[PDB]
Amino acid sequence: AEGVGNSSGDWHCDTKWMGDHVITKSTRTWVLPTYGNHLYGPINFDGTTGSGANAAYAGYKTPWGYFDFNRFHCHFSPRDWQRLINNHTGIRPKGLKIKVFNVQVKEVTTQDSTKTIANNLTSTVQIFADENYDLPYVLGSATQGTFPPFPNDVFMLPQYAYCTLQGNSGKFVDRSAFYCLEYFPSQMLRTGNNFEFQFKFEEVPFHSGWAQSQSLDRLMNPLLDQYLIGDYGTDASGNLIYHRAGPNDLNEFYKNWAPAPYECIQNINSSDNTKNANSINGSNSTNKWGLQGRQAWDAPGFVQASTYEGAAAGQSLLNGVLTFDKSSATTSSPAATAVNRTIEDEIQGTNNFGNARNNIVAINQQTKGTNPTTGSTSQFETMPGMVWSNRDIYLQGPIWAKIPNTDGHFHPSPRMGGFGLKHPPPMILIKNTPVPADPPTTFNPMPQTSFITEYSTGQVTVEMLWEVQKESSKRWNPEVQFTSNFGTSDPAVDGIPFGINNLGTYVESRPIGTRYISKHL
Amino acid sequence: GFGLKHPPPMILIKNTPVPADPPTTFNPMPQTSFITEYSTGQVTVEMLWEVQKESSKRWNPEVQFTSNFGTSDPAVDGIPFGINNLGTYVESRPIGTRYISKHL
Amino acid sequence: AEGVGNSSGDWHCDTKWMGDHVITKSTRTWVLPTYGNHLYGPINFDGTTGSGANAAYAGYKTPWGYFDFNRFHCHFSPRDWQRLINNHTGIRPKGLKIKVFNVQVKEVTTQDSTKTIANNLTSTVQIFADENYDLPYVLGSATQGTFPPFPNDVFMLPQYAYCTLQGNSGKFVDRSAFYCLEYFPSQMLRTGNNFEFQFKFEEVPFHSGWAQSQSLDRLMNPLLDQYLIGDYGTDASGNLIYHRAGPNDLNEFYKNWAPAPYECIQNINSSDNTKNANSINGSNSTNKWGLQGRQAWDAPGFVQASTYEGAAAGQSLLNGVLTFDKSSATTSSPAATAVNRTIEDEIQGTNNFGNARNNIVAINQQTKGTNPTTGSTSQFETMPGMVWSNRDIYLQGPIWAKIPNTDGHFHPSPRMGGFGLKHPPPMILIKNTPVPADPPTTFNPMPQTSFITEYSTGQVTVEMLWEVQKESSKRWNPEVQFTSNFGTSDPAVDGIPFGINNLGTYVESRPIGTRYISKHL
Amino acid sequence: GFGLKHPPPMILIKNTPVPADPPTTFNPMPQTSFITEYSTGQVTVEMLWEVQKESSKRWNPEVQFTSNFGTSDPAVDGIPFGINNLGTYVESRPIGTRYISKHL
Repeated sequence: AEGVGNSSGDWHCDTKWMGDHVITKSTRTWVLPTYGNHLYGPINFDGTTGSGANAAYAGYKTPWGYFDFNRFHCHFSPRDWQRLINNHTGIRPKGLKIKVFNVQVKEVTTQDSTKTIANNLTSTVQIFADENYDLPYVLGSATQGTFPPFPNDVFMLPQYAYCTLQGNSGKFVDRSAFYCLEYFPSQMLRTGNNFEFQFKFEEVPFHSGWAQSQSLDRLMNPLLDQYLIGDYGTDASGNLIYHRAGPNDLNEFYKNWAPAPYECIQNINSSDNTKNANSINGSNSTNKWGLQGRQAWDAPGFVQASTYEGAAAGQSLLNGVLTFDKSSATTSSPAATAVNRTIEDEIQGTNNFGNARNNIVAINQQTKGTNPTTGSTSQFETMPGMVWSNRDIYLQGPIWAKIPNTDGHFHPSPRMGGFGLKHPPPMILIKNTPVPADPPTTFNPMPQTSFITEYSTGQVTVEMLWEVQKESSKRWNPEVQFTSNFGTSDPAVDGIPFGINNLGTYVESRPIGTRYISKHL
Repeated sequence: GFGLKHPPPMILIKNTPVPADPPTTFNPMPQTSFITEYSTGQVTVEMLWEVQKESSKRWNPEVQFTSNFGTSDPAVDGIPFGINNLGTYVESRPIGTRYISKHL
Repeated sequence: AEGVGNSSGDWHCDTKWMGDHVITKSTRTWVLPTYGNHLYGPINFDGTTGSGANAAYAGYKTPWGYFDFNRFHCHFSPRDWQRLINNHTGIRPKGLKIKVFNVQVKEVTTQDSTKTIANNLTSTVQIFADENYDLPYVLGSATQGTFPPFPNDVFMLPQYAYCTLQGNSGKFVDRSAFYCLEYFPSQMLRTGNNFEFQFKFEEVPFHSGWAQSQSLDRLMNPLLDQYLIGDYGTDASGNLIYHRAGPNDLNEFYKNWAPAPYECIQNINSSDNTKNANSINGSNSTNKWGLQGRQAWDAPGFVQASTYEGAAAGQSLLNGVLTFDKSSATTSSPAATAVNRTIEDEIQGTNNFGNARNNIVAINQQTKGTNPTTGSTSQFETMPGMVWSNRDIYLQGPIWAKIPNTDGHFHPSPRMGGFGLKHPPPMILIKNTPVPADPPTTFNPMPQTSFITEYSTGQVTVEMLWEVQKESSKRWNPEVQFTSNFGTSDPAVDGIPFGINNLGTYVESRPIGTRYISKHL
Repeated sequence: GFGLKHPPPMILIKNTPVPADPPTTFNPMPQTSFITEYSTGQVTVEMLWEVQKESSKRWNPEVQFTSNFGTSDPAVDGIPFGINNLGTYVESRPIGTRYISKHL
């Protein structure tokens, strides 16, 4: 609204702990290139070559671009995260505000000698938030493009594309869709204008932030013995023999609850070289689920315990655990020293080890002459009276995901992590309006393909409102908490962990989960 | 369809018995001889339905249910979804409810 | 509503002349058979045999039946009609009421020895009037089935069928329609019930009931001569010569208005045998208009003067004039003595004789050496500044017709006669509900085809409200009027004209038009 | 379409001339030398339409406009009624307004 000289907004970054709720606020700077020369392309990859038939897709490209702010480390700093996870046992989102301002548009002029960048005063950007969820929602796929961890750096908004249904060999069909984005109302921003937006989340259950100090197989008073009786075998004559379950053997007890379902996942030992087999194929050893005549990876799949206390060090599941990069990088095949590989030991109480494959069930019907025989099961799914714990929310992982709109869903939670939502925060799209190059003198009915090269930039702020649970636990001895144990670091090379290294990049040392507090089942 | 805890109740009907002429003297047994009869009448049913009308912004036109049959001889089959030659009513092809594309 | 003993209505027949408006009222008795055993058939006739390819049709039959009250002689009597057309110069409908009552249902029982008819007390008829014009409207086709002229006789309601679009050889196509009539709300009538209905017409122009005593070619003061000048030819040198139109020749005058358009119609002399050619073919000599690859008769077509004063007696157009029967009869090819053949002499002022073919127009462009040449035209259509008069409404002809619902129409009036209407009186349908015969003991999922034979009967009354114009004309000498000139009649044979003959039939002697009053252009 | 006595008026636009540097001394002739320029901007149009919704009691299903194209290669034509490979917008087939059967 206000003229060129006045500023349309000011920097705000703070986190204040008010009580049962906390408010985080942050501001960053972005840059928006002009994508595709203002053209919608179709895109496809047929399964004829390269990866294979399972990789086929079909969809469109768009000149528009969008903000993806969904990860935790956008809204917290390694210190403030620590402050959260040691004291507080749960968190859920409440509402959020988002504002973009101080837009300015610049124009590039190439002489082939050098490039010239001259600030254009009159030109606009188009921005709108989609309330009705009419566009395909591409957030929640854990793609790159999210805000940088560290507030100083400048990031580049990603292009917006989507995948529709496909026939064989990646061709369109009747059900296929095409979404013209200019058909949506928007708001044109010129320097001196600002875009404000408001949202409030639906009610969701607190994420459990406590590690658990008991197990299911021991829920019992170890000094006593049950009043239920159980069958210890048969006599040599065929009579039935009874036995009572005492403290001498605690595996006999009849028990009320059962552990989680599972699907056997192959195990792999990251640190210890001598455990793994030689030259296993990652693609052929992975659990898959097929759909529509083709089959895609199932990963991570339903959560399983990576390792249990007492197991060999470095034990882990194959593609069953999330993995992150020390710092944002485009490398396709990073080295092992550049990756943070999470492990789940906090759920080992309820959830079985992934590859254990212990469960046993009876495969035949006894009678005179035939002995009862049992066998292990490679997959064991849900039945009444089971309990399980969801995967943890890492500092580096996604905040939420959009529950697909379908007839039915079973205990919706994202298998990667976070809060499943019916209505998630809407997706905010932006583009910079086209400015045509000088037209010819005479009338040409064709459309105009020649444009002035330009890009935009500005600031964006995001304000989150979080709701936390503070607890009182009466255990006597001190709990474990998250602390920084690194011995020393040379500023000539790596700098401080969780701090800018020598070359100016920001590095995230080690992954951080939320369960450090022991709480009994 | 719709699973229901309490569905519409089940409505039962019968036509009361009319006994045939009894014997003169008292017989304690029950009476098995009846007058043959049947009943008839009309019944009406009034349903109230709740629907959702939508707004989808896709650009290109959706598929919809249309009648493509080329031609029909009234000497044999009559019009599809219409009474054929012999007076029977014929339902040509099955009809589902999902013709509108909506993204996941 | 009331019980069996009381009567549901009483007889009303009267005509009262109140003023500028008149009210007619009448009551008749009907009988409704059970059609088609309560079944919808399809019906078609392919053009392979018999008449030819032009006769093909496709449609459905229905158990329903309907009242057609549209003709004039239902609502008037030959006396009351006379009273109308001599005094009054115009009439239009205003509104109407219709009521049906005293229904009673009877059942036939055949022993093969004899038939037994026993009154059923409990059974109903279904009747509804269609407001929204959803059904095909089959009135206005001048089909039989209308109420009898004479109130004593009992008539039989016609079955209801309709014709949809057709492919080649009389087959259905995509656009074809099927109308289930039970899908309409109705009213069940049992003895002691009555059905009442109310309607009011749209505004329409009075029908002109006057014959015209002038002509177009003489609109002029015969004693004078015009101040306009006109070209009488050219000199021998090529100069132009002028002439003024005087009383000596009145065909020269420049004139403001022009007579009606026409299409040449073949002439035929009904009474005089010696005029007509031998063995002409009626089908091949008739004007036709083709549609949808086939061609149907155009008759009567736009009105033309049957004969003009001075022409030979018995002169008439071929299929250009309506024709009626002395009495209702089913004969396919009646004798000439049984038919009333109307003639149009009252319009001879504006409308040209049908077969005259007088008009002349110039076919070439003159110059030195070439003489101007002209030729007669066999068809001459509308141009600005024309006047014409519509066909007369006979006592025996239809009252109204429904203007088809289309983008455009030119001066809608029915070519047969009467009042064109956007919304005509709705069509009233009735059927007698089915009563099933004794079912089998065990359950059969099939539908039940076995019914009890029955028919219904009762009375129906119709009350019309008409609006008339009474006039004042100052001509001195007495006008012609409609009078009964028949010399004598033997009651042993024909009885009185317009009265029941020997055998009990009602006979309508001669056709009666509405234009007996002379009124100048 | 719709014939009109008074149609929507015709909206005209031009960009005013800016003269190039004049000579020093006075020249009574008019000035033919101008600065080359062009203009651009946005325009919006808001229409208000009046429609008729109907009730027809025919039993069997009507024909309606649906998209029957079997398949399309995004490498060439893209989706019908959608941008093809090269960025142009293509209108597949003509569309009239009469799909509803209604008796004369």
